[PDB]
Amino acid sequence: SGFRKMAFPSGKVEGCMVQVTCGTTTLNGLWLDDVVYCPRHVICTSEDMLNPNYEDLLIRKSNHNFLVQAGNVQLRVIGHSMQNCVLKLKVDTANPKTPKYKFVRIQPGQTFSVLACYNGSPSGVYQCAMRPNFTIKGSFLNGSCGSVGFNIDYDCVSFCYMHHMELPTGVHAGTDLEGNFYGPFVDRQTAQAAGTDTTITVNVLAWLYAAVINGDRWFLNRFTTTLNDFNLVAMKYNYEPLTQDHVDILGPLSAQTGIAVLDMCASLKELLQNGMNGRTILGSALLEDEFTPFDVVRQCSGVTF
Amino acid sequence: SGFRKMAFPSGKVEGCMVQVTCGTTTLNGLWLDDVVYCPRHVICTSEDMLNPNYEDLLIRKSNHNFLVQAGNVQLRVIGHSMQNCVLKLKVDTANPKTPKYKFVRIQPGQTFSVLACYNGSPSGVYQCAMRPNFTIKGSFLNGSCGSVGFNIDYDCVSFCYMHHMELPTGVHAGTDLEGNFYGPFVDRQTAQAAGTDTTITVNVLAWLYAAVINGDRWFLNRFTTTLNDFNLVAMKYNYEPLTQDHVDILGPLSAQTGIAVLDMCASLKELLQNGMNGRTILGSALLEDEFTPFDVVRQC
Ligand SMILES: N#Cc1cc(Cl)cc(CC(=O)Nc2cncc3ccccc23)c1
Ligand SMILES: [Cl-]
Repeated sequence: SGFRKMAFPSGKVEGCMVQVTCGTTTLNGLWLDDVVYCPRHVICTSEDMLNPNYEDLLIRKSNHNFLVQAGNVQLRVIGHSMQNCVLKLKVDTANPKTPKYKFVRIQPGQTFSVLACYNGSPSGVYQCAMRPNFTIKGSFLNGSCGSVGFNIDYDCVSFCYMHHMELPTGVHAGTDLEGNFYGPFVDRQTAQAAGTDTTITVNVLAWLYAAVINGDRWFLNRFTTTLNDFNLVAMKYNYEPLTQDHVDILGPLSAQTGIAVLDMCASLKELLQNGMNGRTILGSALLEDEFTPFDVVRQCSGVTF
Repeated sequence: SGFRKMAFPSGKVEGCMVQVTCGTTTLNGLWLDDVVYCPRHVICTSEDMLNPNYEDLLIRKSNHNFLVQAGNVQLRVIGHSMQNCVLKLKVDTANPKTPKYKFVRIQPGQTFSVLACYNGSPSGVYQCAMRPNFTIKGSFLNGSCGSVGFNIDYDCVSFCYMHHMELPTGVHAGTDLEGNFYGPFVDRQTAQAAGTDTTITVNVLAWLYAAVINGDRWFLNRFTTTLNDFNLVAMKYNYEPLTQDHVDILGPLSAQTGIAVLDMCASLKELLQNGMNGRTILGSALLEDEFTPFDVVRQC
């Protein structure tokens, strides 16, 4: 029993965090094999960031301009290239702590753990989801750039996010490990705003199944709905459209609890139109959308890494 | 910006998790130097849990009765002793991944990260607080016994909790790393119930200061209160009595935001009276009590 926002054990990722310094800027890097990956804006000054020409700023740099530190050991940079918004520093030493890894690009609604770092030193781990507006509601201070997001699948660390910036609303923007930003964001000091956010419907339903598994059933009702009628209601409440793929992915949870996906949709429909009425679900007065159906199954089954 | 329930990086603790097997029972152990620490109920069977005699059950065991598995390597047990409710298995190999550590006993209201494990394999990490009723609202399934709670401060891992049991309400009970249970609990199948839980007042106040640091002030009011009047109102909402020690600990946050501790207490009193009226504080519709004043200063 118990339901917590649980992150993957960060250990395999901690052994990859390094500190990258270019001039006066100090951020984090991810050391995998003989390459250190970090945001390309590490080469920018505050004046350069206003209108950066990264090929021009990078051509002016040499290997010894990049100070890389793995704990208390300085790594020597022997090459440097740029792939989209990520700077790839070739180093002379291969990271002996390199885990089995893959670079994956996640879709909005997908969750991941973030290992927040400052000066190549991990300070905390938390779980979060890629919002439908492509931002993450993270917890980041200055120096956190280069901190990464990941999932652990068996023994393989799938790196899915690298932190680059904070938007004026306090939400965060970053890229996959190939340097492609999530969302309509650019790495420059300019007017960028997150779009209007929506609630991840499939995740709220998954969390409602986790509440039923934990003995919270007050919200269940005798009613069912059609997938189209639910989506007309969901669109009204800024909820993401629930697709047939979402209904299929919720199948194991539906079979485990005996509550059909469209039966759970009618509970959500009533919660949206009437509220919780002073009640909580899993100790929460809001409908939680940062647990995917797989997170619910993994946490309510006991999968280890 | 942003405020999240953040756990400590679990890496230093992951390198200590081992699997301990005694007969048919399999739970987790914490391998530090040449000692593996695990709940003493690993030696218990079916007709044992009701009224076990651990000295009697342990005297019947030998070193080779304990199978310890660190990853895919079986560790050889060369000694075994009991310290309160923890079984201490002396092993022939010192853990090369042993971090700088200390065993600390925490007080209710204090927070820590839990590295949930099954079969000596870490599956997840989460943050939580020692409730005023000495239980933890964890997320634990069968086989999680021996999973530990910890804090990391200045490269040192302070081990503060070892999971022992789940109470009938779904909350969890465990011990410090010296085997002393938190609360009036025992490692027996006897009728054990958690006492009435209360909200950690000092933590709600700390979280209200974190909201002011992140730019939220909607809940503040022109009022102040006396410490005694606040406690008379707090008791009516099942809130822990706020002590002068709590008021002192909130001093740095009070000075940073410019909001006196008893002024923030007046906002809490009002928030308890009115609720949030459709608003949220740090993305939450409830008053959060699992962030200590120290966590707020650390994260903000
Ligand atoms: N009688 C008795 C007795 C006494 C002790 Cl000290 C421990 C246990 C096992 C026990 O409750 N551990 C488990 C730990 N955490 C979550 C659990 C969720 C389902 C099932 C078991 C869980 C039973
Ligand atoms: Cl009220």
